[PDB]
Amino acid sequence: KKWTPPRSPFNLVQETLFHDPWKLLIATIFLNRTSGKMAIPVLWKFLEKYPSAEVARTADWRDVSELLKPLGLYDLRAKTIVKFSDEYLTKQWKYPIELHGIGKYGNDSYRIFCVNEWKQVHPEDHKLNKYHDWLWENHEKLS
DNA sequence: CCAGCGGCAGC
DNA sequence: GCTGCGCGCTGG
Ligand code: NA
Repeated sequence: KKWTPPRSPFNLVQETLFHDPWKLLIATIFLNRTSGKMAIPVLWKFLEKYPSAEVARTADWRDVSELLKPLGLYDLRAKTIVKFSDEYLTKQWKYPIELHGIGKYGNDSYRIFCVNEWKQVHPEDHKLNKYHDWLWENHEKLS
């Protein structure tokens, strides 16, 4: 009875990343004011070089920024990713909105995909809303 | 060819 | 409430 969020016709990247809350949350950061068409290909390159919060928190942010260059917001998000990964591992938190760089959208993603709290979430992100409305409409069918 | 636009911190 | 951050996709 582990929480496994169902695959949707929308194929949000969160659907494949929920096993690793850090990776899911990094994905939300990559999608800040960035089309998924650009962000997600670069996300795989980032995760090949920085596969865990454990190593990402030790990274030189200037190296992360180089990798993020084609996405825009590269210095901002490089610094965010290092600090976020540090807090992810060393701060006691219940919801990741408590962590630097995660706001309502990343937190809503976590509460739908990483824990079984989707019924309490009220997303404002259009992609999250499509998944969330679809869950509400189909949850009794999927049990 | 070109302007609009796809979260979060912090003040 | 507001601003800084930034690239490339996209519609026409
Ligand atoms: Na936060």
